[PDB]
Amino acid sequence: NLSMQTHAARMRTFMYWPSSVPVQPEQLASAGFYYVGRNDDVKCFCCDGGLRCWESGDDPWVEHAKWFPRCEFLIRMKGQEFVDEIQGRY
Ligand SMILES: CC[C@H](NC)C(=O)N[C@H](C(=O)N1C[C@@H]2Cc3ccccc3N2C[C@H]1C(=O)N[C@@H]1CCOc2ccccc21)C1CCCCC1
Ligand SMILES: [Zn+2]
Repeated sequence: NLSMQTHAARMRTFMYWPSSVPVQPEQLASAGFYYVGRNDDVKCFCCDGGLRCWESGDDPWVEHAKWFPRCEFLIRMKGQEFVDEIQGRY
């Protein structure tokens, strides 16, 4: 995942992303995720968190904060406040 530290490199992994998945590469790459080349499995370049089974309306940033709240990339991009709220702390 060192190769995956840039937005451009992440975007390139979605070459063979299945077109039927209802979440788009741009939103995934922007939230830190790259395609691992099987089904709809993606991983974060920073925290190595894996996500799959994307559904219509899923928001990669929200899912990042839901499952991997301590990710430093996530915190730097969205802030600890956003992460806390996703985690149900106000
Ligand atoms: C990504 C949005 C999606 N919306 C439905 C979603 O919530 N996906 C979950 C998801 O992607 N998860 C959830 C699991 C549960 C969990 C508990 C504690 C810490 C992390 C956790 N999750 C991570 C993630 C997941 O299953 N990742 C898998 C397992 C680890 O290995 C890989 C590697 C690549 C891609 C995915 C995963 C999903 C997994 C299977 C179907 C049910 C929910
Ligand atoms: Zn992460």
